[PDB]
Amino acid sequence: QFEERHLKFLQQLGKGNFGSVEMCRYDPLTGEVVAVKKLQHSTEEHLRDFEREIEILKSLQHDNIVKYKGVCYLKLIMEYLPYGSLRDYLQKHKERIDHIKLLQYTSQICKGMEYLGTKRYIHRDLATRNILVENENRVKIGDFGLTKVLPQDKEYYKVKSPIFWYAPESLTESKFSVASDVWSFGVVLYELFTYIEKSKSPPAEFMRMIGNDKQGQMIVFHLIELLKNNGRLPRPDGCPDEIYMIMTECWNNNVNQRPSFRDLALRVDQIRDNMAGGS
Ligand SMILES: CCS(=O)(=O)N1CC(CC#N)(n2cc(-c3ncnc4[nH]ccc34)cn2)C1
Repeated sequence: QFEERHLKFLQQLGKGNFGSVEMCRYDPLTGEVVAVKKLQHSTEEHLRDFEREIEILKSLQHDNIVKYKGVCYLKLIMEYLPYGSLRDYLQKHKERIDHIKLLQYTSQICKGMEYLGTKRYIHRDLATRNILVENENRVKIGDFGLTKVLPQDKEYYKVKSPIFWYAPESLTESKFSVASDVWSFGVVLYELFTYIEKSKSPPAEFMRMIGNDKQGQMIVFHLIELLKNNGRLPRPDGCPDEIYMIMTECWNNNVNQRPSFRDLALRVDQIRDNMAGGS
């Protein structure tokens, strides 16, 4: 474990309404820099969920999943990835990030999700805000606060919300599955190829398609109707048609028709290889 007496707060990395992450120096004896996740508005339910999240991350060992380091007395300690979220990184470096590089990040996210599927985990929160950048060549899935373990007897989990990333059956039945993670991956791919431009973000695009007359519950209603009538996010400027087609396959209303992460990884890798080779 970690001795809090040797943890010095250096910078806030994220301050949510139910959790926060701090950059702290752990110097037990010049020491190391670590990322420290703590609970905000800690209720008995929230601490129970945080305990399970801790256990889920400790069980994960993958190049594209943020590294668990341990716990402190209750705080979650990991590594400090110094380039922050992919949102900040892509915004800052967009002029230098070509499509071959976007597909490198896409492939890495895909392989992390592939690995999560092996353990029958549903992430439920796949979005660029939850992808961290270690260096210019490696990103990692960085947060698992909504992740669920599928029950032994079902291939979905029902849960009582980032609605603009949600599959239709998550919006209607509160059902989450690998296939609804694939839907959200399609939205991540859209985020990447819009270079995280806020006026092109999923919430901005969907509200323009719906109408900004709506508020709260009615937004969800017209989003469901929109998706049921096959309204979809548009092809981002400059986005290759083959990549948009993958997005649209992830966004199939028919759950059975969405691709697997294994197949997504294979195709993304092939497209990137063809792009780099000039074929
Ligand atoms: C849900 C509220 S939050 O503030 O806890 N949340 C985690 C969050 C999203 C992700 N991943 N975040 C993580 C970091 C981060 N940066 C640098 N190294 C790191 N290691 C582990 C996390 C991490 C910064 N913001 C934002």
